[PDB]
Amino acid sequence: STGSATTTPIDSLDDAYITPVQIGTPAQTLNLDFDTGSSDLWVFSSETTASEVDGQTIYTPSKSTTAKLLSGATWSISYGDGSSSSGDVYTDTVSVGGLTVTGQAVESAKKVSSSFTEDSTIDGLLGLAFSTLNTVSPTQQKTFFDNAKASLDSPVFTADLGYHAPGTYNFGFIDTTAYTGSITYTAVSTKQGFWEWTSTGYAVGSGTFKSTSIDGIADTGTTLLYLPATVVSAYWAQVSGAKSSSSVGGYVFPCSATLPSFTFGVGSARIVIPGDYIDFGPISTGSSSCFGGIQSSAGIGINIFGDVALKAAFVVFNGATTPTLGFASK
Ligand SMILES: NCc1ccc(C(F)(F)F)cc1
Repeated sequence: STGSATTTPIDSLDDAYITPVQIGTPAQTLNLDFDTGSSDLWVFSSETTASEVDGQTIYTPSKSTTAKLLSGATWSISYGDGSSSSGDVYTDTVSVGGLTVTGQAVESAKKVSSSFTEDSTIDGLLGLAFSTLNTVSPTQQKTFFDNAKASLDSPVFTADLGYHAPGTYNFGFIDTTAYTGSITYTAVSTKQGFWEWTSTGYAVGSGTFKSTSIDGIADTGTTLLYLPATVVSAYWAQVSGAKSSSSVGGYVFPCSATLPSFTFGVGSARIVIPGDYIDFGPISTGSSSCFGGIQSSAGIGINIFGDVALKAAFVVFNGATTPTLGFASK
């Protein structure tokens, strides 16, 4: 079997992407943020504290004939920004773009952090990292992808994120019309539960390629590109007037500047991020200072190839027994 679903940016900056997901019987459609950096499927629900819900569509297990309470199971997650949520667990039928999994763990939020409440367009997260990171206790649960793996034609999913435009998540097949050239595959380490890989180097604009190993994770759930301080300094040094700002929390640049492209290596292949993808607009309404899409990972502890990088490529998440990541130009 296969599935295919359109994913849509939530705002004009591509801060995140939402994908419609059908939960329950009859279907309740929620717009979820597909996150290859986490492994929980959690949703706003009828159980969420009413004061913490502002315009989200909620999952109502009592209206689903296939929902079953997973007795005694709880979950609690905290993300890399101090985002957190927690609650109890149901099992229910979950379908993505025609692909159906029965008995999927659906984690119902009783409390969510304020950053989720203020984001009316995201009804929950669908985690696509490895199941070892799932937070359900005492019995850890499988991700949607792990549950679907057996039924899939091929144990893969692909991410084709658009620049200021809709894109596609496909499950079980590789659309050979969606990319150009060849797909370059690279080894994945699962030791931390992430889609972790090693980039072979980088270039700034038309500069010479610097061969150097950058270990990082492919994370559709993170907006920006977070790289070591040395790399990020070399990039912003080519932008007249750019500086690292303590009060803003990262590199900013004059909105009038034109940004150079950024190239990262995948084996012997090169993926080019156009400079326009790195512009995240004014730091505040009316400001002439703009926020950069490439930032330092020094405070995070891990390098993150977020949406800024991934949307420049067609990306294959190969969940075979030896997992690999594939990158192609598009
Ligand atoms: N998109 C989920 C996510 C968020 C933050 C982190 C890290 F890097 F902070 F641990 C990993 C994964």
